Amino acid sequence: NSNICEVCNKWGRLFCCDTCPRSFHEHCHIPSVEANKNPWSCIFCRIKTIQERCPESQSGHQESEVLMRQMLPEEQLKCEFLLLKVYCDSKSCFFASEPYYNREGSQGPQKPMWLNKVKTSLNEQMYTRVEGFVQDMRLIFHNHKEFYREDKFTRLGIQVQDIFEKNFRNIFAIQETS
Ligand SMILES: [Zn+2]
Ligand SMILES: [Zn+2]
Ligand SMILES: [Zn+2]
Repeated sequence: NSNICEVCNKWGRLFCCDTCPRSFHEHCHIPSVEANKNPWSCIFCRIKTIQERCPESQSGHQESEVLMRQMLPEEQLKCEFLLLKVYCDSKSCFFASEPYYNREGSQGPQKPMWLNKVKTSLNEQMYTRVEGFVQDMRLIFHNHKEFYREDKFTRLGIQVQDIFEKNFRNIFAIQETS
């Protein structure tokens, strides 16, 4: 196994996957690393299994169909994994915890959103369709862009949105287009 957390790239109290070399902090893994379970397989491994069980699941899909899917166990897991891929980028720090808004010439968003709130909502099974999860993720970056206006800090929202969207297209096998 690796000697650093796959998510945050720090050492510490690490749980090791039994089927690949990755390791995790308890609350860095999504879902949080399970109490017992020997062997234990990490979310990367569980996603790879889904793909292997149904190779056709990698054929192209339309986004509109993916969004309307109900949050059955496999879609729950895919959302968890997509959330985790965003936390994997260090720039996710800016979007993890509850924001506050007090900048001359700007007004805060009507509906604040942040990664830890999405993580709690997934954990509590609050989303009934993929669309709910995706809407809240895209809302994080849209709120940021609107609030920061012409400040160059707006770019952080563009950057982490790009990581979200690339991973969304990969995990849900969105049909490639020009
Ligand atoms: Zn970690
Ligand atoms: Zn693994
Ligand atoms: Zn199949």
